[PDB]
Order: sequence, then C-alpha cells, then structure tokens
Amino acid sequence: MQWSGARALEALLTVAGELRGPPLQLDTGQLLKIAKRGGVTAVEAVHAWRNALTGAPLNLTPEQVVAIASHDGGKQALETVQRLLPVLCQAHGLTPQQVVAIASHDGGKQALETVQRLLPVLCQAHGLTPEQVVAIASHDGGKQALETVQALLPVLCQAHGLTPEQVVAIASNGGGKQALETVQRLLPVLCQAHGLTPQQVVAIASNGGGKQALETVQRLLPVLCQAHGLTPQQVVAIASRGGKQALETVQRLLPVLCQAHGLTPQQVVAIASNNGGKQALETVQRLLPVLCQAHGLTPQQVVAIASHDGGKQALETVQRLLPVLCQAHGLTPQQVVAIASNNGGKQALETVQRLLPVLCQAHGLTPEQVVAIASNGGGKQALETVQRLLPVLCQAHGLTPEQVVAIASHDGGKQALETVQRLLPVLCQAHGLTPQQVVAIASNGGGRPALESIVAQLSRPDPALAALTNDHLVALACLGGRPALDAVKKLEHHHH
DNA sequence: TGTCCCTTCGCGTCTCT
DNA sequence: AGAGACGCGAAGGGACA
Repeated sequence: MQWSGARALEALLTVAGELRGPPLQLDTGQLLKIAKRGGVTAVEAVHAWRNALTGAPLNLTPEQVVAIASHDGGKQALETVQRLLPVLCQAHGLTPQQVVAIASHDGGKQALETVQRLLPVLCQAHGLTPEQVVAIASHDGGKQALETVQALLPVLCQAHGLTPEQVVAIASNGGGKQALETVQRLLPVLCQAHGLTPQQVVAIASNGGGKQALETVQRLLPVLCQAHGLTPQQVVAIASRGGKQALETVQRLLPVLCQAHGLTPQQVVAIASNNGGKQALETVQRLLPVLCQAHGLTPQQVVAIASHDGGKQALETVQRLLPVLCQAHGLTPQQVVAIASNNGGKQALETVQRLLPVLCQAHGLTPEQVVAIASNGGGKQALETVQRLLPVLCQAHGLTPEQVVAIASHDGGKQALETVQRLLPVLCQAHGLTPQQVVAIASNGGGRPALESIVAQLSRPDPALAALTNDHLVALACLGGRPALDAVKKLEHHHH
C-alpha cells in the first residue's frame, strides 16, 4: 500500500475493488471513509471477514460494517464485534445497533470488552440502566470512562452531591475519564471559591474537553469577572458551550471587539458560547468591517451569523456567496442572513446555491419556499430530502407541495419527511387519521419523534390508555410532540 | 503504521413551546 | 422564533509499539 511496495498497492486496490462486490456492495465514499480513518488494515480486515460480518449470528448491514471499520483500530473492533456481539445481546440484553454504537469509535475493542466486563456491576451495584452504560461506552476511550464511573460514581454522589444522571452526563463524552476526575478535583473550589452551583459545573463538564473547560474556568473566571466585567453566568455559558479555547479568546479579544468594533459584551459572549467560539470570534474581528462596509450588513446581522456552531464557516461562506445570491439569484441580504443564521449555515447557503434553480424548475417551487426550507437548522438536509421525496410524497401519498414544504420548513425537516414517508400509510389506513392530521403532527420541530411516538401508542396501546381518543392524541402530539405524549404516560402511571 | 485516548470544531435535530 | 439543549462525527494531536 505504502510507497513500500507497488505490487502491494495493486493488491490493496484489488481488495477495495472486490468490496464493491456482492456481500457489502460498498461505494466509493464508503471505501474512502474506511481508508481515511481505519487505514489499510481496516480495509483489509473488512475484506477478509465480509462474509462472517454479514451472516452468521451477526447479520450486520454494510453501513454498520463501515461504521465499525472506520476508526483507529478498526480491525480490532471488527474482530471483537465478531466475538462479543452475540453475548452482549443475548446475555446483557443490548440490541445490535447498540453494540455497533459501542464498537464505532477509536479503541472499540476495549470498550466492547469493558462493557462485557462491567455493565452488570454498573447496573446492579450502581443502579445505572443499560442505555446509560451504552452512552458512556460509545465514545473514544469508553473503557476508561466506564472504569472511572465505576470508581468515582459513589464519591461524586455522596461526597459532592451529584446525581447518577449527572455523573453519566459527564462521562458520556470523549475524555470522560478526564472530565470526571476533574470534576472530582475542582467541584469544591469552583463552588465555594467562585460561587458556582454544582449544576453549572456539571454543565461545564458535560462536553468533550470538559477537563480543559473546567481548568480554564478555574483559571480565568476571576480575570473575566473582576477585570473585564463579565458575570459568572456568562463565563459559565462560554465555558460550557465554547470551552477552553473560547474562554481564552474572549480574554484576549473582548477589549478589541468592544472598544474598536463597538460590540457589547453580551454580543461577544454570544459569539463565544458555541463550539468553535474561538474561531467565530477571530472571524468576526477579521471580516466584521468588510461585511458592514462592502456588503452592507449590520453588526447585529454579523453577530447573528457568528452566533452558532460553525459561525466562522457561515461568515466566510456569506462573504463568498452573498454577492452571487443577491445579484444572480435575486435573494435579499435579509434572506441570506436567515439562511446563514443556523447551525450548518455554510451548508445551507452552499446547498441553496446549487439547488434553488433545480427545486423551482424540476419541482415547481417558488424561491420563497426554498428560502423557507433553507432558513432552518439542517437546511442542506431538508432541501435535499425535499428533492428526493417530493415526487413520491405527492404522487404516491397524495400530499400537496404546500404540505411537503410545511413539513420541511422546521429543524429536522429531513427527519420529519422521511418519517412521514414511512408512517403515513399506517396512520391513515390502519388508524384512520387524515393526511392533514399527520402533516400537522409533522409540521413542528420534533416531527419525527412526535410521529413515532404517536404510532407507538396507537399500535401497542400503552398503559395510559382510555379517554385519549385518536384525535386527542393527534392534538396532543401537535401541541408538544413526544414530550407531551410521554408526559401523560408518566402522569397516569401513578395518578390514575 | 496501528492502536488507544483526548480535544477542538462543525453539522444536524429536538426540547422546551 | 429562537435559544440552548440534545446527539453524532471528522479531524488532528500525543503516547507508545
């Protein structure tokens, strides 16, 4: 494979070719993903046990095989899944998808082996659920995090007053060991010395890099408070949402962005408080001028674009694409900003760029409708799913384009559309719901869950039965999705 | 060059409503 | 009408073989 053989390359490439074949039927992107992260041995591993993984008592899908293979040590994870999946399922009551989730990280082997070793004790002696153990286990370094929950859950609960959920939250991220230990070491100082609440410390600690965020908060909270004027609450927001890197970038750019660019603290904070906040801030400091003078955006709009995960990408993309989107497509700035002002804004912009004309042309949609779809989180996904699924939703399922669009114009549009494709048949002709009621369920954020939850209760009439007739359930799902449904399930469990 | 673990960043989805 | 929470994953870095 390496430059360390050229007949060896041919051999590798032949191995990749054969994987396009019957068992897995892999496509180029899937092969790429494996080679990119699992490396050559992962590619070879997959080839070697393609049959074993697809049949036997494993019965994995190719996409599951790809998910497992495409990490450092993928060969090991694949080996270990072949050994442990059956017993994890039969004995520990996990589903294969859960075993795959565990296996699909760097060092999957160790996590799989540690889950087998520890799940029972974590459940019996500590009272965690299998879901919880899986969530702890399904990250790089799962082994470590599992072992550390086993070691510190008692002390964290009894000595420091955390709940198990809290502990699990902390553990269920990459570097969980580190986060838990750091909470153990610093919780007391952060509360008594800097006046934080446990809850806040937990929140700071419950994302990748939490150790770093904690140590940095400990280190920089005083400065940011007593010197730059920020409130603790604000520092916590930066620390929890933007971590260490954001905290440090605020320390160094707050004065510049406020005094030289005229932003308020609240604004700097809002830009900071997101994954990549470091990047966002640095990108508004560059760029804010050219966007306001050469593109005629308000600072408030620039702040809005920056104030999401990937803010930098959105800003850079807006700069690159606002001209061709107003000028050659006929959108206003205000529309462009709206498309840009969500997680993945870069993706939405780019996807509108290439799909506005197709969607209007080959499906009969107005620009205003394409904008409305793109103007939410996951715009790229919503647009693309409307492109695939609009034909079948209209012709087969008898929905209006107006209806399709309504479902797509919410965060999780893709999810809702696909759920609707799946579940309209059964909801209409097995439970007598109208197409309009289904759409109305789907046309909120949380569409998919609300739908899946409604089909569940209908099909397996659950505990909290009786006076909720189908129409009451629909209304209920429309009002508050699955949370409303589960809430009722909850309340009847004891009240009735 | 593979395997394990940790951190930063980016995209997408849902809750809470 | 988002805000901020939820989850998943790519990518890069170090350690150690």
